[PDB]
Amino acid sequence: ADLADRFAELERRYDARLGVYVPATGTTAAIEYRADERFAFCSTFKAPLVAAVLHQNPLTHLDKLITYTSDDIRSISPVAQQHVQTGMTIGQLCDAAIRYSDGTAANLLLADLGGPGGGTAAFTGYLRSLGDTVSRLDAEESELNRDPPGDERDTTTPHAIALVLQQLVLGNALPPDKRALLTDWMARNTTGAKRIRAGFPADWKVIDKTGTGGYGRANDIAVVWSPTGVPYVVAVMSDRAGGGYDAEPREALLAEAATCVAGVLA
Repeated sequence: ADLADRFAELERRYDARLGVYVPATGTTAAIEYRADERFAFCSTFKAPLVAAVLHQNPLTHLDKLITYTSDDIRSISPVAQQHVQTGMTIGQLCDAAIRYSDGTAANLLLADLGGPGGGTAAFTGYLRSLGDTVSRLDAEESELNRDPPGDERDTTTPHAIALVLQQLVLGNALPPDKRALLTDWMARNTTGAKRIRAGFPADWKVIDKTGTGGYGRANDIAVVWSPTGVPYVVAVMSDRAGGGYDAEPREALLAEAATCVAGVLA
C-alpha cells in the first residue's frame, strides 16, 4: 500500500492541503507528504521561541518580571490579559505562550530576544543556527494569521519545523535542564487534545504545540513516545486556501492524519 494515497484521500475528503513530516529514526523510515511545501506557522513558532529564550539566558532569567499594559494585549492572550496589573515573569510567559498559545506572552518573549521587527529577526536567526534555512518569522502577532496564502512571511515547512523540534526536544540543542522545561510545557499543553493527541492511542505520550488561523489553517507539532518509550517527532500542517480567508480549520483532519501516522509507527 502507499500512505501517500491515504493522505491524498484526506485532502479530498476535507477539501484541504495537508503537510506531514516524521523524521526517520534508528528503527523507522521518514514519513513525508508535501513536507517541503510552505505552510503558515500560526502559533507553532511559540515552541522554538521559548527554546530561543532558554538558549540565550541563564535559567535565573525565568524569574525576571515583565510589566506591560492593557494596550499591549494583542491577539488571543488567555493568561496575559489577566495579569496586566501584576506583570508576568519570563518563565510564566514561556508557560503561557506554549500551554495557552498566548499571543501577548509570545510578543513579550520576542521583545526579550531583542532587535529589529520586535524580536522576529532574532528568532529567525535562532532557527538559522539550528540549520533551518527555510523558516521565517516576520511580524509580531496582532491576530491569528489570516494573511493570503501567497505571502511567504511567517512560514515554515513540515520538514523544517520537524527537524527543529527534533533537535530541541530529543537532540542536544539545549542542555538537559533547559530541555526539560520546554518538554514539560509542551507535555502539559491545553490546546491540542483534538489534534495529534486524538490520533494516537492513550498509552502513547504526546507533547505538542498548536497553531490555527485563517484560510482554514490548522497545525500541530508534536513529540510522541510509544508505550515502550520510543520517541518520534510528528509535524502536521494544513490549510484550505480555496475556501476563502474564513475557511473553517479542521482539527479532525490533523487527528486523522495522526491516526494514519500512528498506524505506521505502532
